[PDB]
Amino acid sequence: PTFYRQELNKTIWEVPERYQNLSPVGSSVCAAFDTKTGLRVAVKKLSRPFQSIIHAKRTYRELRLLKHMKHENVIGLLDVFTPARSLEEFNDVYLVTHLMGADLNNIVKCQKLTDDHVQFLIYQILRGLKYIHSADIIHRDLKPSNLAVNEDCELKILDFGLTRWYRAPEIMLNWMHYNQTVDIWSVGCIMAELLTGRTLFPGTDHIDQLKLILRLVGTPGAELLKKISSESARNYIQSLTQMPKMNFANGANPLAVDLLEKMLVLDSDKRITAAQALAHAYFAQYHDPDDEPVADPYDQSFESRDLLIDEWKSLTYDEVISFVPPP
Ligand SMILES: O=C(NCCN1CCOCC1)c1ccc2c(c1)C(=O)c1ccc(Nc3ccc(F)c(NC(=O)c4ccccc4)c3)cc1CC2
Ligand SMILES: CCCCCCCCO[C@@H]1O[C@H](CO)[C@@H](O)[C@H](O)[C@H]1O
Ligand SMILES: CCCCCCCCO[C@@H]1O[C@H](CO)[C@@H](O)[C@H](O)[C@H]1O
Repeated sequence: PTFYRQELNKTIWEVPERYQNLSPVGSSVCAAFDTKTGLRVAVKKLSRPFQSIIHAKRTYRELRLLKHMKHENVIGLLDVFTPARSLEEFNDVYLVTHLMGADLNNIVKCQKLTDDHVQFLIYQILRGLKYIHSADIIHRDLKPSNLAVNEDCELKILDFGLTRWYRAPEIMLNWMHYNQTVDIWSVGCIMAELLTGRTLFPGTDHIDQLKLILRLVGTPGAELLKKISSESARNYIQSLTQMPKMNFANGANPLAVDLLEKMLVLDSDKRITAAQALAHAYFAQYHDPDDEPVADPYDQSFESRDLLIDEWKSLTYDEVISFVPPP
């Protein structure tokens, strides 16, 4: 197609004519109208995609991830393009996705949602996670600003498989062997916040974050302590004034409360999974076991490769070129 060129976010964006009305939304992404499909779309121009091995692999990962994900509650690739006509001139990558029009913070505006609205919202998050997790992909930094939401409150998860208020405690402690339920922790934090209008653990800093979590969920149990090898870390922990798991309750729906108690567990092996959460009574209104799909297997064999820049770049080119838009 025919491209045109335009100054946006401090650079020259060169895009096909189909895409019009480009205007910045954030850290880079523009909102636009795809005149060809009649959809509002987000167009993301990658910064310095092939600068280094690390940038190149990250560019490739993003494209691979977005190509793979085909689910209503997960952002997916509507188009990818480049101004370049060949490999050698290939230096820019643009990704095009649905434009939802707001993130979850924009929907909450520090206000309590009704229990029914929380249901619908959390349901969709979990439905997206089941899918993501079924491909052995973990978000790791799930939060309201990564959840894109339209007027109808249909929700899509952004930026999976790559501010500490939604983070699993083990990630903050650089545990290194993360299980999928790190995202579940995040889910409970978001859920509590939808229901109260207030951040569940608004830590002032790293150590304060861990403190607020400890105070609510209580000090680590015996089984959990068994799984920590450092004597000094156990020493610290068990020398603290010992601390009960406070009552989560304290007019919320008791089913919400129960679900939250099963998400917000220090021990990640004991947290409820996305699929178990979707079957929890809290979601009786929305749960449909025959429309909570899994993903096709995802070829992640690239993650373990150490390749040269030119190969990362060529692999990316090849994916731009093979790209087939959805229905
Ligand atoms: O339309 C918005 N307008 C803001 C200005 N106002 C105008 C009108 O009034 C209200 C809004 C708006 C405001 C906020 C948001 C979106 C849109 C949104 O749809 C939206 C859509 C996409 C997006 N990010 C995005 C875009 C393209 C991508 F390729 C990615 N990449 C990833 O998600 C990703 C996935 C896997 C690995 C790595 C990255 C992410 C980020 C947002 C941010 C939330
Ligand atoms: C504030 C201090 C509490 C930190 C306790 C974190 C417990 C995390 O849970 C742990 O997750 C690891 C996966 O990352 C698993 O390997 C361990 O089996 C599991 O116990
Ligand atoms: C207030 C925060 C103090 C909590 C101390 C947690 C330190 C956990 O340390 C973790 O233990 C795991 C199992 O032994 C190891 O696999 C990880 O390498 C290590 O990070």
